[PDB]
Amino acid sequence: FMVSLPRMVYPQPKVLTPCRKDVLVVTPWLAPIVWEGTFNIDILNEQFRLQNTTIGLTVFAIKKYVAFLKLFLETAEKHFMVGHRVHYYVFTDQPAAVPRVTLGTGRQLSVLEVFCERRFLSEVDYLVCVDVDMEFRDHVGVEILTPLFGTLHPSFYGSSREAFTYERRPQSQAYIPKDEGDFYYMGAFFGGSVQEVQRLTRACHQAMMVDQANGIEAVWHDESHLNKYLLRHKPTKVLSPEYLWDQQLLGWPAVLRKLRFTAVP
Ligand SMILES: OC[C@H]1O[C@@H](O[C@H]2[C@H](O)[C@@H](O)[C@@H](O)O[C@@H]2CO)[C@H](O)[C@@H](O)[C@H]1O
Ligand SMILES: [Cl-]
Ligand SMILES: [Hg+2]
Ligand SMILES: [Hg+2]
Ligand SMILES: [Hg+2]
Ligand SMILES: [Hg+2]
Ligand SMILES: [Hg+2]
Repeated sequence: FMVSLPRMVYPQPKVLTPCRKDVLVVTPWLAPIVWEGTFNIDILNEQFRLQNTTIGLTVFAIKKYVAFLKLFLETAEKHFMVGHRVHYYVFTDQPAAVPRVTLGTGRQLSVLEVFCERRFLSEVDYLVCVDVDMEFRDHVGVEILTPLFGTLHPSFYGSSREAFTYERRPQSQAYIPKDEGDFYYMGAFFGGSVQEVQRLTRACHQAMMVDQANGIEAVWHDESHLNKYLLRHKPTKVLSPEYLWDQQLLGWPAVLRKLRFTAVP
């Protein structure tokens, strides 16, 4: 049951005026591709707040990677789902090394040493899975929430499918031939409902175990399998490279109005 939105004043959408004329904003299976300018964050914030949405953000910080936690968490506090309920899950081998970061109200952090994944189902509505050696530089909000989403890898968004670095050996479960494929998604940023995210990770785990039993390891490991999964189970939203960038390596192209989540130099 979705409650009614309140009266809101905002620019009327124009039917005969395309959103963005420089990029594809919807996939062939009718999934929005999220770019700046395609969404009114005020309307979306209302919709999700009225649902008392809770977002779980998971990160794995092992060994030297624990050093990236402070900047990651501090910037997430400034740009990630601000205004909504957020639960951070930090999986690490050094629980005592997790920095004490000051959190805004309605936000919490759980340190799990490497639990019952069934806990996710009762604690959050959506799960966002990212790499820790990153920092938020701009808004990353509810516009990304949907049953299942993948993010366009910043190095291949303009590449043809034959150039995608998919696993090309038919002996692997992550195999994708040259005439197949929509996009090349990066394994560093994906998510969706708890149910869909667990289905994806469960599928990846089983496929990788099958490859190991067969004596093969996909070219890009988990990412190869992520791409195979998203090819056969189309994501309900696709995030543009605005959500996963590396300015040192790729600069700042005009097509990117905002650089929201970037690699740390
Ligand atoms: O091809 C998948 C891997 O891409 C790596 O990024 C590379 C990119 O592939 C290459 O074409 C060039 O742009 O340099 C990039 C940075 O080394 C990722 O680092 C790796 O995780 C895979 O996604
Ligand atoms: Cl992840
Ligand atoms: Hg628009
Ligand atoms: Hg369990
Ligand atoms: Hg996750
Ligand atoms: Hg996996
Ligand atoms: Hg995966």
